[PDB]
Amino acid sequence: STVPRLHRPSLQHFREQFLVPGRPVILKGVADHWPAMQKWSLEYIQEIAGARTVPVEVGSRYTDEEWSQTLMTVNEFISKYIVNEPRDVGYLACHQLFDQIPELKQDISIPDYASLGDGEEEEITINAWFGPQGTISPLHQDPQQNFLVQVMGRKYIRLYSPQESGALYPHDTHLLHNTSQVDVENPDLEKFPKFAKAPFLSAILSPGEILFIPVKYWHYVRALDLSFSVSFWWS
Ligand SMILES: O=C(O)CNC(=O)C(=O)O
Ligand SMILES: [Mn+2]
Repeated sequence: STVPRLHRPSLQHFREQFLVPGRPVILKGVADHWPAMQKWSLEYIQEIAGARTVPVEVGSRYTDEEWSQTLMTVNEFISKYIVNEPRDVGYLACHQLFDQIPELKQDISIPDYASLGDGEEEEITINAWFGPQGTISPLHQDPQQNFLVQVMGRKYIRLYSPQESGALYPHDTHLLHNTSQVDVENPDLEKFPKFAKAPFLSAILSPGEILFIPVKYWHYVRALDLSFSVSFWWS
C-alpha cells in the first residue's frame, strides 16, 4: 500500500485524519514553491556553504561496524562523496545546517501544519540530509512528529506503524533501542521471521513533496538519486 497524496489539505483535515490518528500522508502543493526547489544545485550549495564544516557519516548504514563520523568542509564532502567516483558512502545527515547558515534558511519555510502542535515554533529542529544516491537510513523511530521535505532527487521510503514494533526486533541496547535490527530491503527471515508478514506503507518521495511521519512511526529511507531533504521535527 502506498502513502496517500493530498494537495494542500485544510489544517482541520490534516489534524483530524492524519495528525491525531497518527497516519502518514504526502502533502503536495505546499513546499513546491520553496525558493530552494529552483535555487539549490551543487553549484549554489558550494557558493553559499562550501567553506563551512559539516559532520559526515561514512559507511553504508549507521548500524554497520565500520561506520564512522567525521568532519570536513561542504566543498570536500561534495568532491569526495558526490562528484568524484566515491570510494565509500558519505552522508551529510541530520545536521542543523540552517542554524549554521542563516542565508539558506531564507530558501525554506516551516509548513503551516506544524502550528497544530503543542510546541513552540522556536524549538522546531530543522535538519539537512544531503548525500549521493544510495544513502540508507536504517529503520528507526523518532520522538517527535516530522515533515520530511524533498528538495533534490528522490527517496524510497518504507513506513511501519508503532503497532508493528514486535515484528521489527528493536535493538536491546540503550543507544539503539529506537532502531530495528532488521535490514528492511534484505531481511534475515531466519532470524527475524515476524518481519515478513508485517504490513507497511511505502512511497517514492519526489522533489516538492512533503512526507508526514507521525511521532514514533518507524521509517526507512534510501536515496535513489543525488538527494537533499529537509526535516522539521516538531510537537
Ligand atoms: O532522510 C533520511 O535518510 C532519514 N531521515 C530521517 O530519519 C528523518 O527525517 O527523521
Ligand atoms: Mn528519523
